[PDB]
Amino acid sequence: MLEYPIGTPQNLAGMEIAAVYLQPIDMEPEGHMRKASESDIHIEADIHALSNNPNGYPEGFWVPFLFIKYEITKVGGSGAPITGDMMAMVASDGPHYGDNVKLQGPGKYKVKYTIYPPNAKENPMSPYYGRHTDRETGVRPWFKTFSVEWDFTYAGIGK
Amino acid sequence: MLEYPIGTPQNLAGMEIAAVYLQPIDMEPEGHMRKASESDIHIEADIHALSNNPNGYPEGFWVPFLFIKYEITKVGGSGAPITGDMMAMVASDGPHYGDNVKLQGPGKYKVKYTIYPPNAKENPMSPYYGRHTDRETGVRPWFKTFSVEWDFTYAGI
Ligand code: NA
Ligand code: NA
Ligand code: NI
Repeated sequence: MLEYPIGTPQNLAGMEIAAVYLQPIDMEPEGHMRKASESDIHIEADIHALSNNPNGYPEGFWVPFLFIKYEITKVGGSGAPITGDMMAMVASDGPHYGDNVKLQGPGKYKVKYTIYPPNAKENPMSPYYGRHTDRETGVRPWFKTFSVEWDFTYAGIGK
Repeated sequence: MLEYPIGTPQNLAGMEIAAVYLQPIDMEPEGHMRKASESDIHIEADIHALSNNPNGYPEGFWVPFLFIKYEITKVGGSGAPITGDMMAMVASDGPHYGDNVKLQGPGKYKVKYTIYPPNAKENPMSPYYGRHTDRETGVRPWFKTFSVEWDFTYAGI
């Protein structure tokens, strides 16, 4: 099956941030993702460490415990922006942040991700992840919440 | 970076499970780890995917969202077992599960880890992680909770 790129990856705070979409998926636990039959796509945020990542991740590692909010808007057209929170999950090609999304038909869409670090008050995983701070094994502070945007042309499941 | 081994790694459920320890650490958020000055070691569970991991992890990837309990027993042995829950955290060499621990002096110890998958009701990370189940991108079910044990000799510091 086809995985569609959403623009080109952007590099910030020692991380590569990429956006992709595919057909809606099914996930355990059930009842968290919007039903696949009631969705158009499964949108994903692919976040991996660059070389010399300041938070201690080896190059290519998945960056875990982040919280991602998205806003998808049909470019210059009728309809409200489509918003939601991604969920961390694993697939046959590894761990991703993603969500099943219902769109507003074929056309151009803006896609914006707002990426929250593990220590952000909005991130629900903040009580469950730490960062070493001692001189010997410590790392630099977490990045501050930031956004990245792209656009893509949605045509459906016409493959 | 210098760490000390606790026995040798064990391969189970498509994962390499290793136990290591180093000097006590400091962590953000503060006040969660036992104070470094009140600890002897920082104990770690190093868990990485093997080749053909059944849950979709590429070989060498850190296995995230696990919940790990530990029990450390001094072989003879007048003290109570040392117990705790590890916390996931990142250090200059990458992410680990770890905890600051106060031991019961030099000697031989048994170390047992109980590893909970990310869908276990006992695991507080379970509400935050999922697994694709569709034919095209899906993975095999999570492993069942299991334990691993090692012996090691502690001499300080
Ligand atoms: Na496009
Ligand atoms: Na703090
Ligand atoms: Ni996904």
